[PDB]
Amino acid sequence: QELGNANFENFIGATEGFSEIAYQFTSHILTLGYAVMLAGLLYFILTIKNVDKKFQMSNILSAVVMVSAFLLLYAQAQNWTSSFTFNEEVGRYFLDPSGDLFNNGYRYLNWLIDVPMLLFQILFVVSLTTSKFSSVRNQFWFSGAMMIITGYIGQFYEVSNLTAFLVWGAISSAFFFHILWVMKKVINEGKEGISPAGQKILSNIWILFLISWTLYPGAYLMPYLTGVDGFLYSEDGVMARQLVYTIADVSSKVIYGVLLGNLAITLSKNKEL
Amino acid sequence: QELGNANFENFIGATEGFSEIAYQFTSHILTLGYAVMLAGLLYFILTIKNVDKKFQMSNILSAVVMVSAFLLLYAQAQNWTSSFTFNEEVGRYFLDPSGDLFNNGYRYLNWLIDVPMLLFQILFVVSLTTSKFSSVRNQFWFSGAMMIITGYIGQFYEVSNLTAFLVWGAISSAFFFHILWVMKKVINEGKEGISPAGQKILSNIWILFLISWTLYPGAYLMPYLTGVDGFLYSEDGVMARQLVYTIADVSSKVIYGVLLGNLAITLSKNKE
Amino acid sequence: QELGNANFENFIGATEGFSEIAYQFTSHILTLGYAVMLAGLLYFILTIKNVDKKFQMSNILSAVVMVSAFLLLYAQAQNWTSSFTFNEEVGRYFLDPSGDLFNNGYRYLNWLIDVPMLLFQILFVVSLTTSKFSSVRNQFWFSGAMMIITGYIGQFYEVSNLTAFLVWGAISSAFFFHILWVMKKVINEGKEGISPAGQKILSNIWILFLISWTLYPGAYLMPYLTGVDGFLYSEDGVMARQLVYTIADVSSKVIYGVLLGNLAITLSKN
Amino acid sequence: QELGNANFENFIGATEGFSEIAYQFTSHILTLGYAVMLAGLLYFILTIKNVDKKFQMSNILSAVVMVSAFLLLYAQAQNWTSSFTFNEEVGRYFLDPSGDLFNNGYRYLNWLIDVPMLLFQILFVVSLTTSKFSSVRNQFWFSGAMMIITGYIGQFYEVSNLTAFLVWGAISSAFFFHILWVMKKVINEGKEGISPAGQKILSNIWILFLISWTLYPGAYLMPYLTGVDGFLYSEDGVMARQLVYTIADVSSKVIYGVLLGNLAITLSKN
Amino acid sequence: QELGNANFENFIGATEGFSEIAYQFTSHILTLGYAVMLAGLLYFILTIKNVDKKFQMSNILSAVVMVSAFLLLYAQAQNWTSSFTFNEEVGRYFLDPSGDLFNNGYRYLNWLIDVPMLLFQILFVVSLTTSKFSSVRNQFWFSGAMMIITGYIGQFYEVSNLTAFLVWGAISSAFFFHILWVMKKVINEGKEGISPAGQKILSNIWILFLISWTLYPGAYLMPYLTGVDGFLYSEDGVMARQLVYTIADVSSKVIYGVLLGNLAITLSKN
Ligand SMILES: CCCCCCCC/C=C\CCCCCCCC(=O)OC[C@H](O)CO
Ligand SMILES: CCCCCCCC/C=C\CCCCCCCC(=O)OC[C@H](O)CO
Ligand SMILES: CCCCCCCC/C=C\CCCCCCCC(=O)OC[C@H](O)CO
Ligand SMILES: CCCCCCCC/C=C\CCCCCCCC(=O)OC[C@H](O)CO
Ligand SMILES: CCCCCCCCO[C@@H]1O[C@H](CO)[C@@H](O)[C@H](O)[C@H]1O
Ligand SMILES: CCCCCCCCO[C@@H]1O[C@H](CO)[C@@H](O)[C@H](O)[C@H]1O
Ligand SMILES: CCCCCCCCO[C@@H]1O[C@H](CO)[C@@H](O)[C@H](O)[C@H]1O
Ligand SMILES: CCCCCCCCO[C@@H]1O[C@H](CO)[C@@H](O)[C@H](O)[C@H]1O
Ligand SMILES: CCCCCCCCO[C@@H]1O[C@H](CO)[C@@H](O)[C@H](O)[C@H]1O
Ligand code: NA
Ligand code: NA
Ligand code: NA
Ligand code: NA
Ligand code: NA
Ligand code: NA
Ligand code: NA
Ligand code: NA
Ligand code: NA
Ligand code: NA
Repeated sequence: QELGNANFENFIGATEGFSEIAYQFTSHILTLGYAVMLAGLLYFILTIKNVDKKFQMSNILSAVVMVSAFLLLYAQAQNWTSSFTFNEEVGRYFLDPSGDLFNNGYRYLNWLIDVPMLLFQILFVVSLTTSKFSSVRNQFWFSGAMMIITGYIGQFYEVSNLTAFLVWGAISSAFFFHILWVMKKVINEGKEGISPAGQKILSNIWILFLISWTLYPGAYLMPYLTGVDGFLYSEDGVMARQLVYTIADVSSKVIYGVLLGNLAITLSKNKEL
Repeated sequence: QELGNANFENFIGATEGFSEIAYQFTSHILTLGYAVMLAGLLYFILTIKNVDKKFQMSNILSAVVMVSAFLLLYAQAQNWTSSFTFNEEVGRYFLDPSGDLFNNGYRYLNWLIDVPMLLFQILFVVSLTTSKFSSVRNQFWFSGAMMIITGYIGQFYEVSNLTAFLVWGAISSAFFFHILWVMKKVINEGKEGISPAGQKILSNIWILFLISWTLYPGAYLMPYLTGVDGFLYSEDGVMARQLVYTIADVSSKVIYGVLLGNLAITLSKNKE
Repeated sequence: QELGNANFENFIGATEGFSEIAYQFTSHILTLGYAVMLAGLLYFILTIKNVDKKFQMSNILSAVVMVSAFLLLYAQAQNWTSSFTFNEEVGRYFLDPSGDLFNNGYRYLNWLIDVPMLLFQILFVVSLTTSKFSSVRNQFWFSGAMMIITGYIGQFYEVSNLTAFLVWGAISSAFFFHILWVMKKVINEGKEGISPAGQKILSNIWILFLISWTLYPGAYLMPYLTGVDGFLYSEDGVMARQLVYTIADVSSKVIYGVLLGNLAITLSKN
Repeated sequence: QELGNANFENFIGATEGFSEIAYQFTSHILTLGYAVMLAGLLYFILTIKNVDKKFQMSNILSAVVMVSAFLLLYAQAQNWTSSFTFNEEVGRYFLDPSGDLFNNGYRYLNWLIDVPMLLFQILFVVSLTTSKFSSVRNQFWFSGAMMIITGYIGQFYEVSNLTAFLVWGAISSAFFFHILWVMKKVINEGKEGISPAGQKILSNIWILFLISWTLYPGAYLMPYLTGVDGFLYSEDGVMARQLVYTIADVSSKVIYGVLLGNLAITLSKN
Repeated sequence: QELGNANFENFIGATEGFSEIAYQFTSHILTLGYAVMLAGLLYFILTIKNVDKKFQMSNILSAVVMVSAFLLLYAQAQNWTSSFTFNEEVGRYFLDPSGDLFNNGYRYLNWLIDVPMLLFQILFVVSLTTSKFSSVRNQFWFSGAMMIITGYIGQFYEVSNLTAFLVWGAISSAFFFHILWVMKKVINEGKEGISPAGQKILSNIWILFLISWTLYPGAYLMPYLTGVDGFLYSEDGVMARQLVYTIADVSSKVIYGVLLGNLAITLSKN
């Protein structure tokens, strides 16, 4: 059937269909995703007063990230369960286009508003030395937007046009490397003039940032990471992609936010942990 | 088929239908729209005590704007996904009237209650000099209501009666120019007697206000901005309209509210 | 088609159907209705500490009114969109009984719990002089309940039995006049011993109360206000009724609550 | 039609069906029910700081009761509208089993967690004299659980097996009388050593408790209170049962909680 | 019918179907489950300031557990009502695969994020003596994750492959015994140098932990606890499993959280 510029989940769903395990696991992991975001929202609000006033905007931005992450990852989960329906004759879940096609775009538009806030919020905890606040912020915001927008365009072609898919992905990757570059500077300058305890947390934040953010391009490419007609161009690749996206989102948003909160505590002139 | 006084989204949906990209993008952008409003709601509540008591009503009004914006833009998003259904034979999304026709009216009624609050809330941060509070408020509220009501009537005719569409739009535009006039005065008087930092933020507020508010009439006209049978009388114009409305709403409500909060901080005798 | 004791919206929907404008406008105005109630909820909670402790129960009761008004007016909005479905052949929205018949009863049961709270809450801002708190409260609550219950019964017959409709409406009106009487006394006693600023706000509250509460019996009668087969026995009367109910509910609940809050501020020593 | 161990609402719905008034009223009253619970939730949270710290646990338990009452009574309302669908040919609402059968069990499981908290919370406001806190609590919790569980079992048989229905109901009634006994002692001991104002509120709490709690067994028996093929074995009995359950739940949870809060205020040193 | 690697609920539903009591009870108990979690959420937020700052993280983690437990157990309840539909001809609820198959996986993924937080939060109330905080935490988190993941895999095979089901379950059990071991040490070290009041609560916490956590493997095996074609390989086993899971979740999360809060109060210098 004609699916056009649709995600590979739909092609698997329309041809092989999904086993009970593939369909249920994807539903469960996407549901856990939005559930963790609302739990995180509660954590960030309830811990605001654990740090000095000057650091509380970081807790607030974490909470702001959680609210939209809950809503968009809730929509993403419903998109999954609505798009694939059980066939009694074969006992597998097949594309049910009456529920609309499945698209990972809900997650991407969450990134569009989260990336700017996540990159911004560290600047409310650490102090820059040589770099200008305005300059770092503007670079984060510009490259952040371009990275997500170019990737959003690319993922529509992940089956229909592999060339467009890889070119847009490559452009996205360029902006990604720029952000890694700027964030590395921010971490280094942030370490200057703070306790060894604070410096250790910033080191952990850099590792978390590096691993969690790198998962995303991996999830982007997932279906083709085992080449043409590979193991991952299957329900196994669908499960893998949705697991990785969910791990990345929890790591880049919630764990990132917790570590920043712990940093703010060590830098706080009143409180301690 | 007979659609009557219906938005052009329905005519595109009933003839050409929407590609995966056009349908999914519109769904995504409308969903982002209501998600940003609920995120904004949290931001405005959590930052209330960042400014002196006298400024806190501005945070409160921002929050009030967010609550209804979330609800109305949520309804608007559901209206989209319910009104267009995938056709397996051609692989495009076509008008599914069992979900009702699509209408941008949910967004308009949000404007009706938001415009008065957005125009009002700046008067809790800045001090007027030459203008009377009651006079400015009454002009904002009267012209604000008339602008939205006349526009709301017009958009029903955007396909069925181009003349009614453009006349109501023109009347709406008149009230719009009046509001721009009054708000310009409010900004100028607000700058008088405050720190240069506060004056700079008010300058940014004026630019944001001018650009964000002008996007609306653009979105109103979107389908016809490339003339008869133009590039925008298509799924591309639908995508463009819903993107512009979403950008305008985020800018005029959330970013506006953040800048007013930042102004209140600079004017606050405790914070800096 | 047998509709029995059903609101006239269903009869219009089953015969003429609704134009795009009539259906969409009604959907939009009913949606705005519940949206304003949730916005009001936030306003009343966030402004609690703007008045002295003794006045804060009024903010609390406003908030209590908003919560149930949001839920009931949300249900009322869904009742509308579920009950009328687009017919592609004629391009109008017709009664779709699979969604149940439309009934204004959700709004009425909101009134049942709101009327007592709205009448009660002014007694936490103003001080009575010659009248006893308990006596005024008991009169408000008894007449308030009877007014809503008798009206609720009446509106089921607004098409099926014009006599029952008008008799129950008349009984309801009697209790309404009693409430107007008691509220007038409350306003007068409330004005005694407070600043001219406070007295002005109470005057505005009385005008708001009088206009907003009178809109309701108007919305009750709406379909027949232009007589048999008049202009209002149509989709135009449906639009008019739902607009008036929404204006009345916003005015009697939210604007009323804001004015009471502003009164509390002027009467506040802080 | 084979309905098995199903509530009588289904048998009425499957045979006579429900008139517009019977269906709409039941929908409205069940909706009001959950709407009042969420409004109550707001009231109990916003008034926590109106009493001394030692009494605030009572406000908290009221709020805890409201949250689950909202959710369960919301589910109960949706169960009603989903189970009965309009038939255009006769103009009545008939059992639509695609929506599942209607069962009052959502309300019962709410009782299971509410009864223990409602009986418990008064022990945070009044001081016992003869009785031990732990002992009264344990009696309330044990008899409360058995009362609801035995009743929950019984109501499944209210049509399929009148004997099982009446026996389980009788066992439930025994636990009910035990609770009335213990609560009476608690009220009496609570009156000892407090202001006459506090004693009057406790008297009102006892009357509210006695009337509101006795409504439940009445609603249990409702369909048969006019005997075989009586007036109440009808849509009129369905309306009556759902009205009584809603009045009882509002009274036993919200009004009870308000009176306890008012008692806590009179006993408060601040 | 071809169901593949599906839970036994689906096989009962596809063959015998469910009686009114079995279907309604399961719906009610699953609904109570998520309702208790949201009520618990309110309790934990409202009691945060009842303990010294250093203990408040325990209240916060209880609340965090409640939020996701509400959402996941809500999804689990909807999965039940969507998967089984009334058949009018036989009067039983049969598998309706248009609603997707029923899977207990929503509950398992709640465990995945809850187990780490529940094991973690006690370390914010008690003080270790001989054991290192980081070491206990890392063991809890590693074994906690492996226990849930291995169990999650196993339950997909509970009908399709009894060997895989029992082997994965056995591996899960190994990690379970490790956690019981570490938690026992934590309780013992926690008792050292604290008031008798604190020691009593920790004893109660250990009993609650031991009983509530052991319910889970019981619910895992439920269908086969009476052997092949036993009493429990039926709607009675489905009811039993969902009851036990709901009791376990309430006990391990809410009651556990309340006891930890009570411990924090006794250890609080205010
Ligand atoms: C063609 C369309 C016809 C439709 C007709 C639409 C009429 C305009 C509606 C409202 C204007 C609002 C007027 C603003 C004046 C408000 C007065 C005020 O602000 O008073 C506050 C008072 O001081 C506190 O007590
Ligand atoms: C059928 C025709 C309808 C006729 C229209 C009737 C209008 C007047 C109704 C009631 C007046 C008084 C009712 C009072 C109800 C008891 C409460 C009360 O007033 O008692 C105060 C108490 O003593 C604390 O001070
Ligand atoms: C407050 C905002 C409201 C805006 C919404 C407007 C809805 C119209 C409402 C009432 C119209 C009443 C008009 C009545 C005048 C005609 C009287 C008449 O024609 O005669 C009566 C009849 O013949 C004897 O049975
Ligand atoms: C293939 C079948 C064989 C598999 C059967 C599995 C049996 C598991 C038994 C015990 C778990 C003990 C696991 C050890 C936990 C290590 C925790 C950890 O990684 O953290 C280190 C911490 O610092 C402390 O030393
Ligand atoms: C850098 C990572 C990009 C790897 C590109 C691999 C190209 C895969 O090629 C594609 O494989 C699909 C799955 O088998 C097939 O359905 C397509 O026909 C084929 O074009
Ligand atoms: C200020 C912008 C308004 C200019 C109005 C342009 C006139 C548009 O003209 C309209 O274009 C539609 C789309 O092609 C056609 O379907 C209509 O038949 C035609 O009337
Ligand atoms: C106070 C206003 C009440 C006036 C009652 C006027 C009588 C209404 O008359 C009614 O009009 C309907 C619509 O045209 C007709 O369908 C009914 O048959 C007719 O009874
Ligand atoms: C305390 C009240 C107990 C009274 C129970 C006895 C009434 C049983 O009467 C029942 O009435 C039903 C409806 O009319 C019939 O369908 C049943 O056949 C009949 O048993
Ligand atoms: C508790 C761990 C041991 C349980 C193993 C018991 C063996 C169950 O055996 C199974 O019983 C099912 C139910 O009757 C049958 O349908 C299956 O065909 C049969 O393999
Ligand atoms: Na987000
Ligand atoms: Na599905
Ligand atoms: Na708004
Ligand atoms: Na759709
Ligand atoms: Na209300
Ligand atoms: Na509709
Ligand atoms: Na409850
Ligand atoms: Na229905
Ligand atoms: Na959880
Ligand atoms: Na069902």
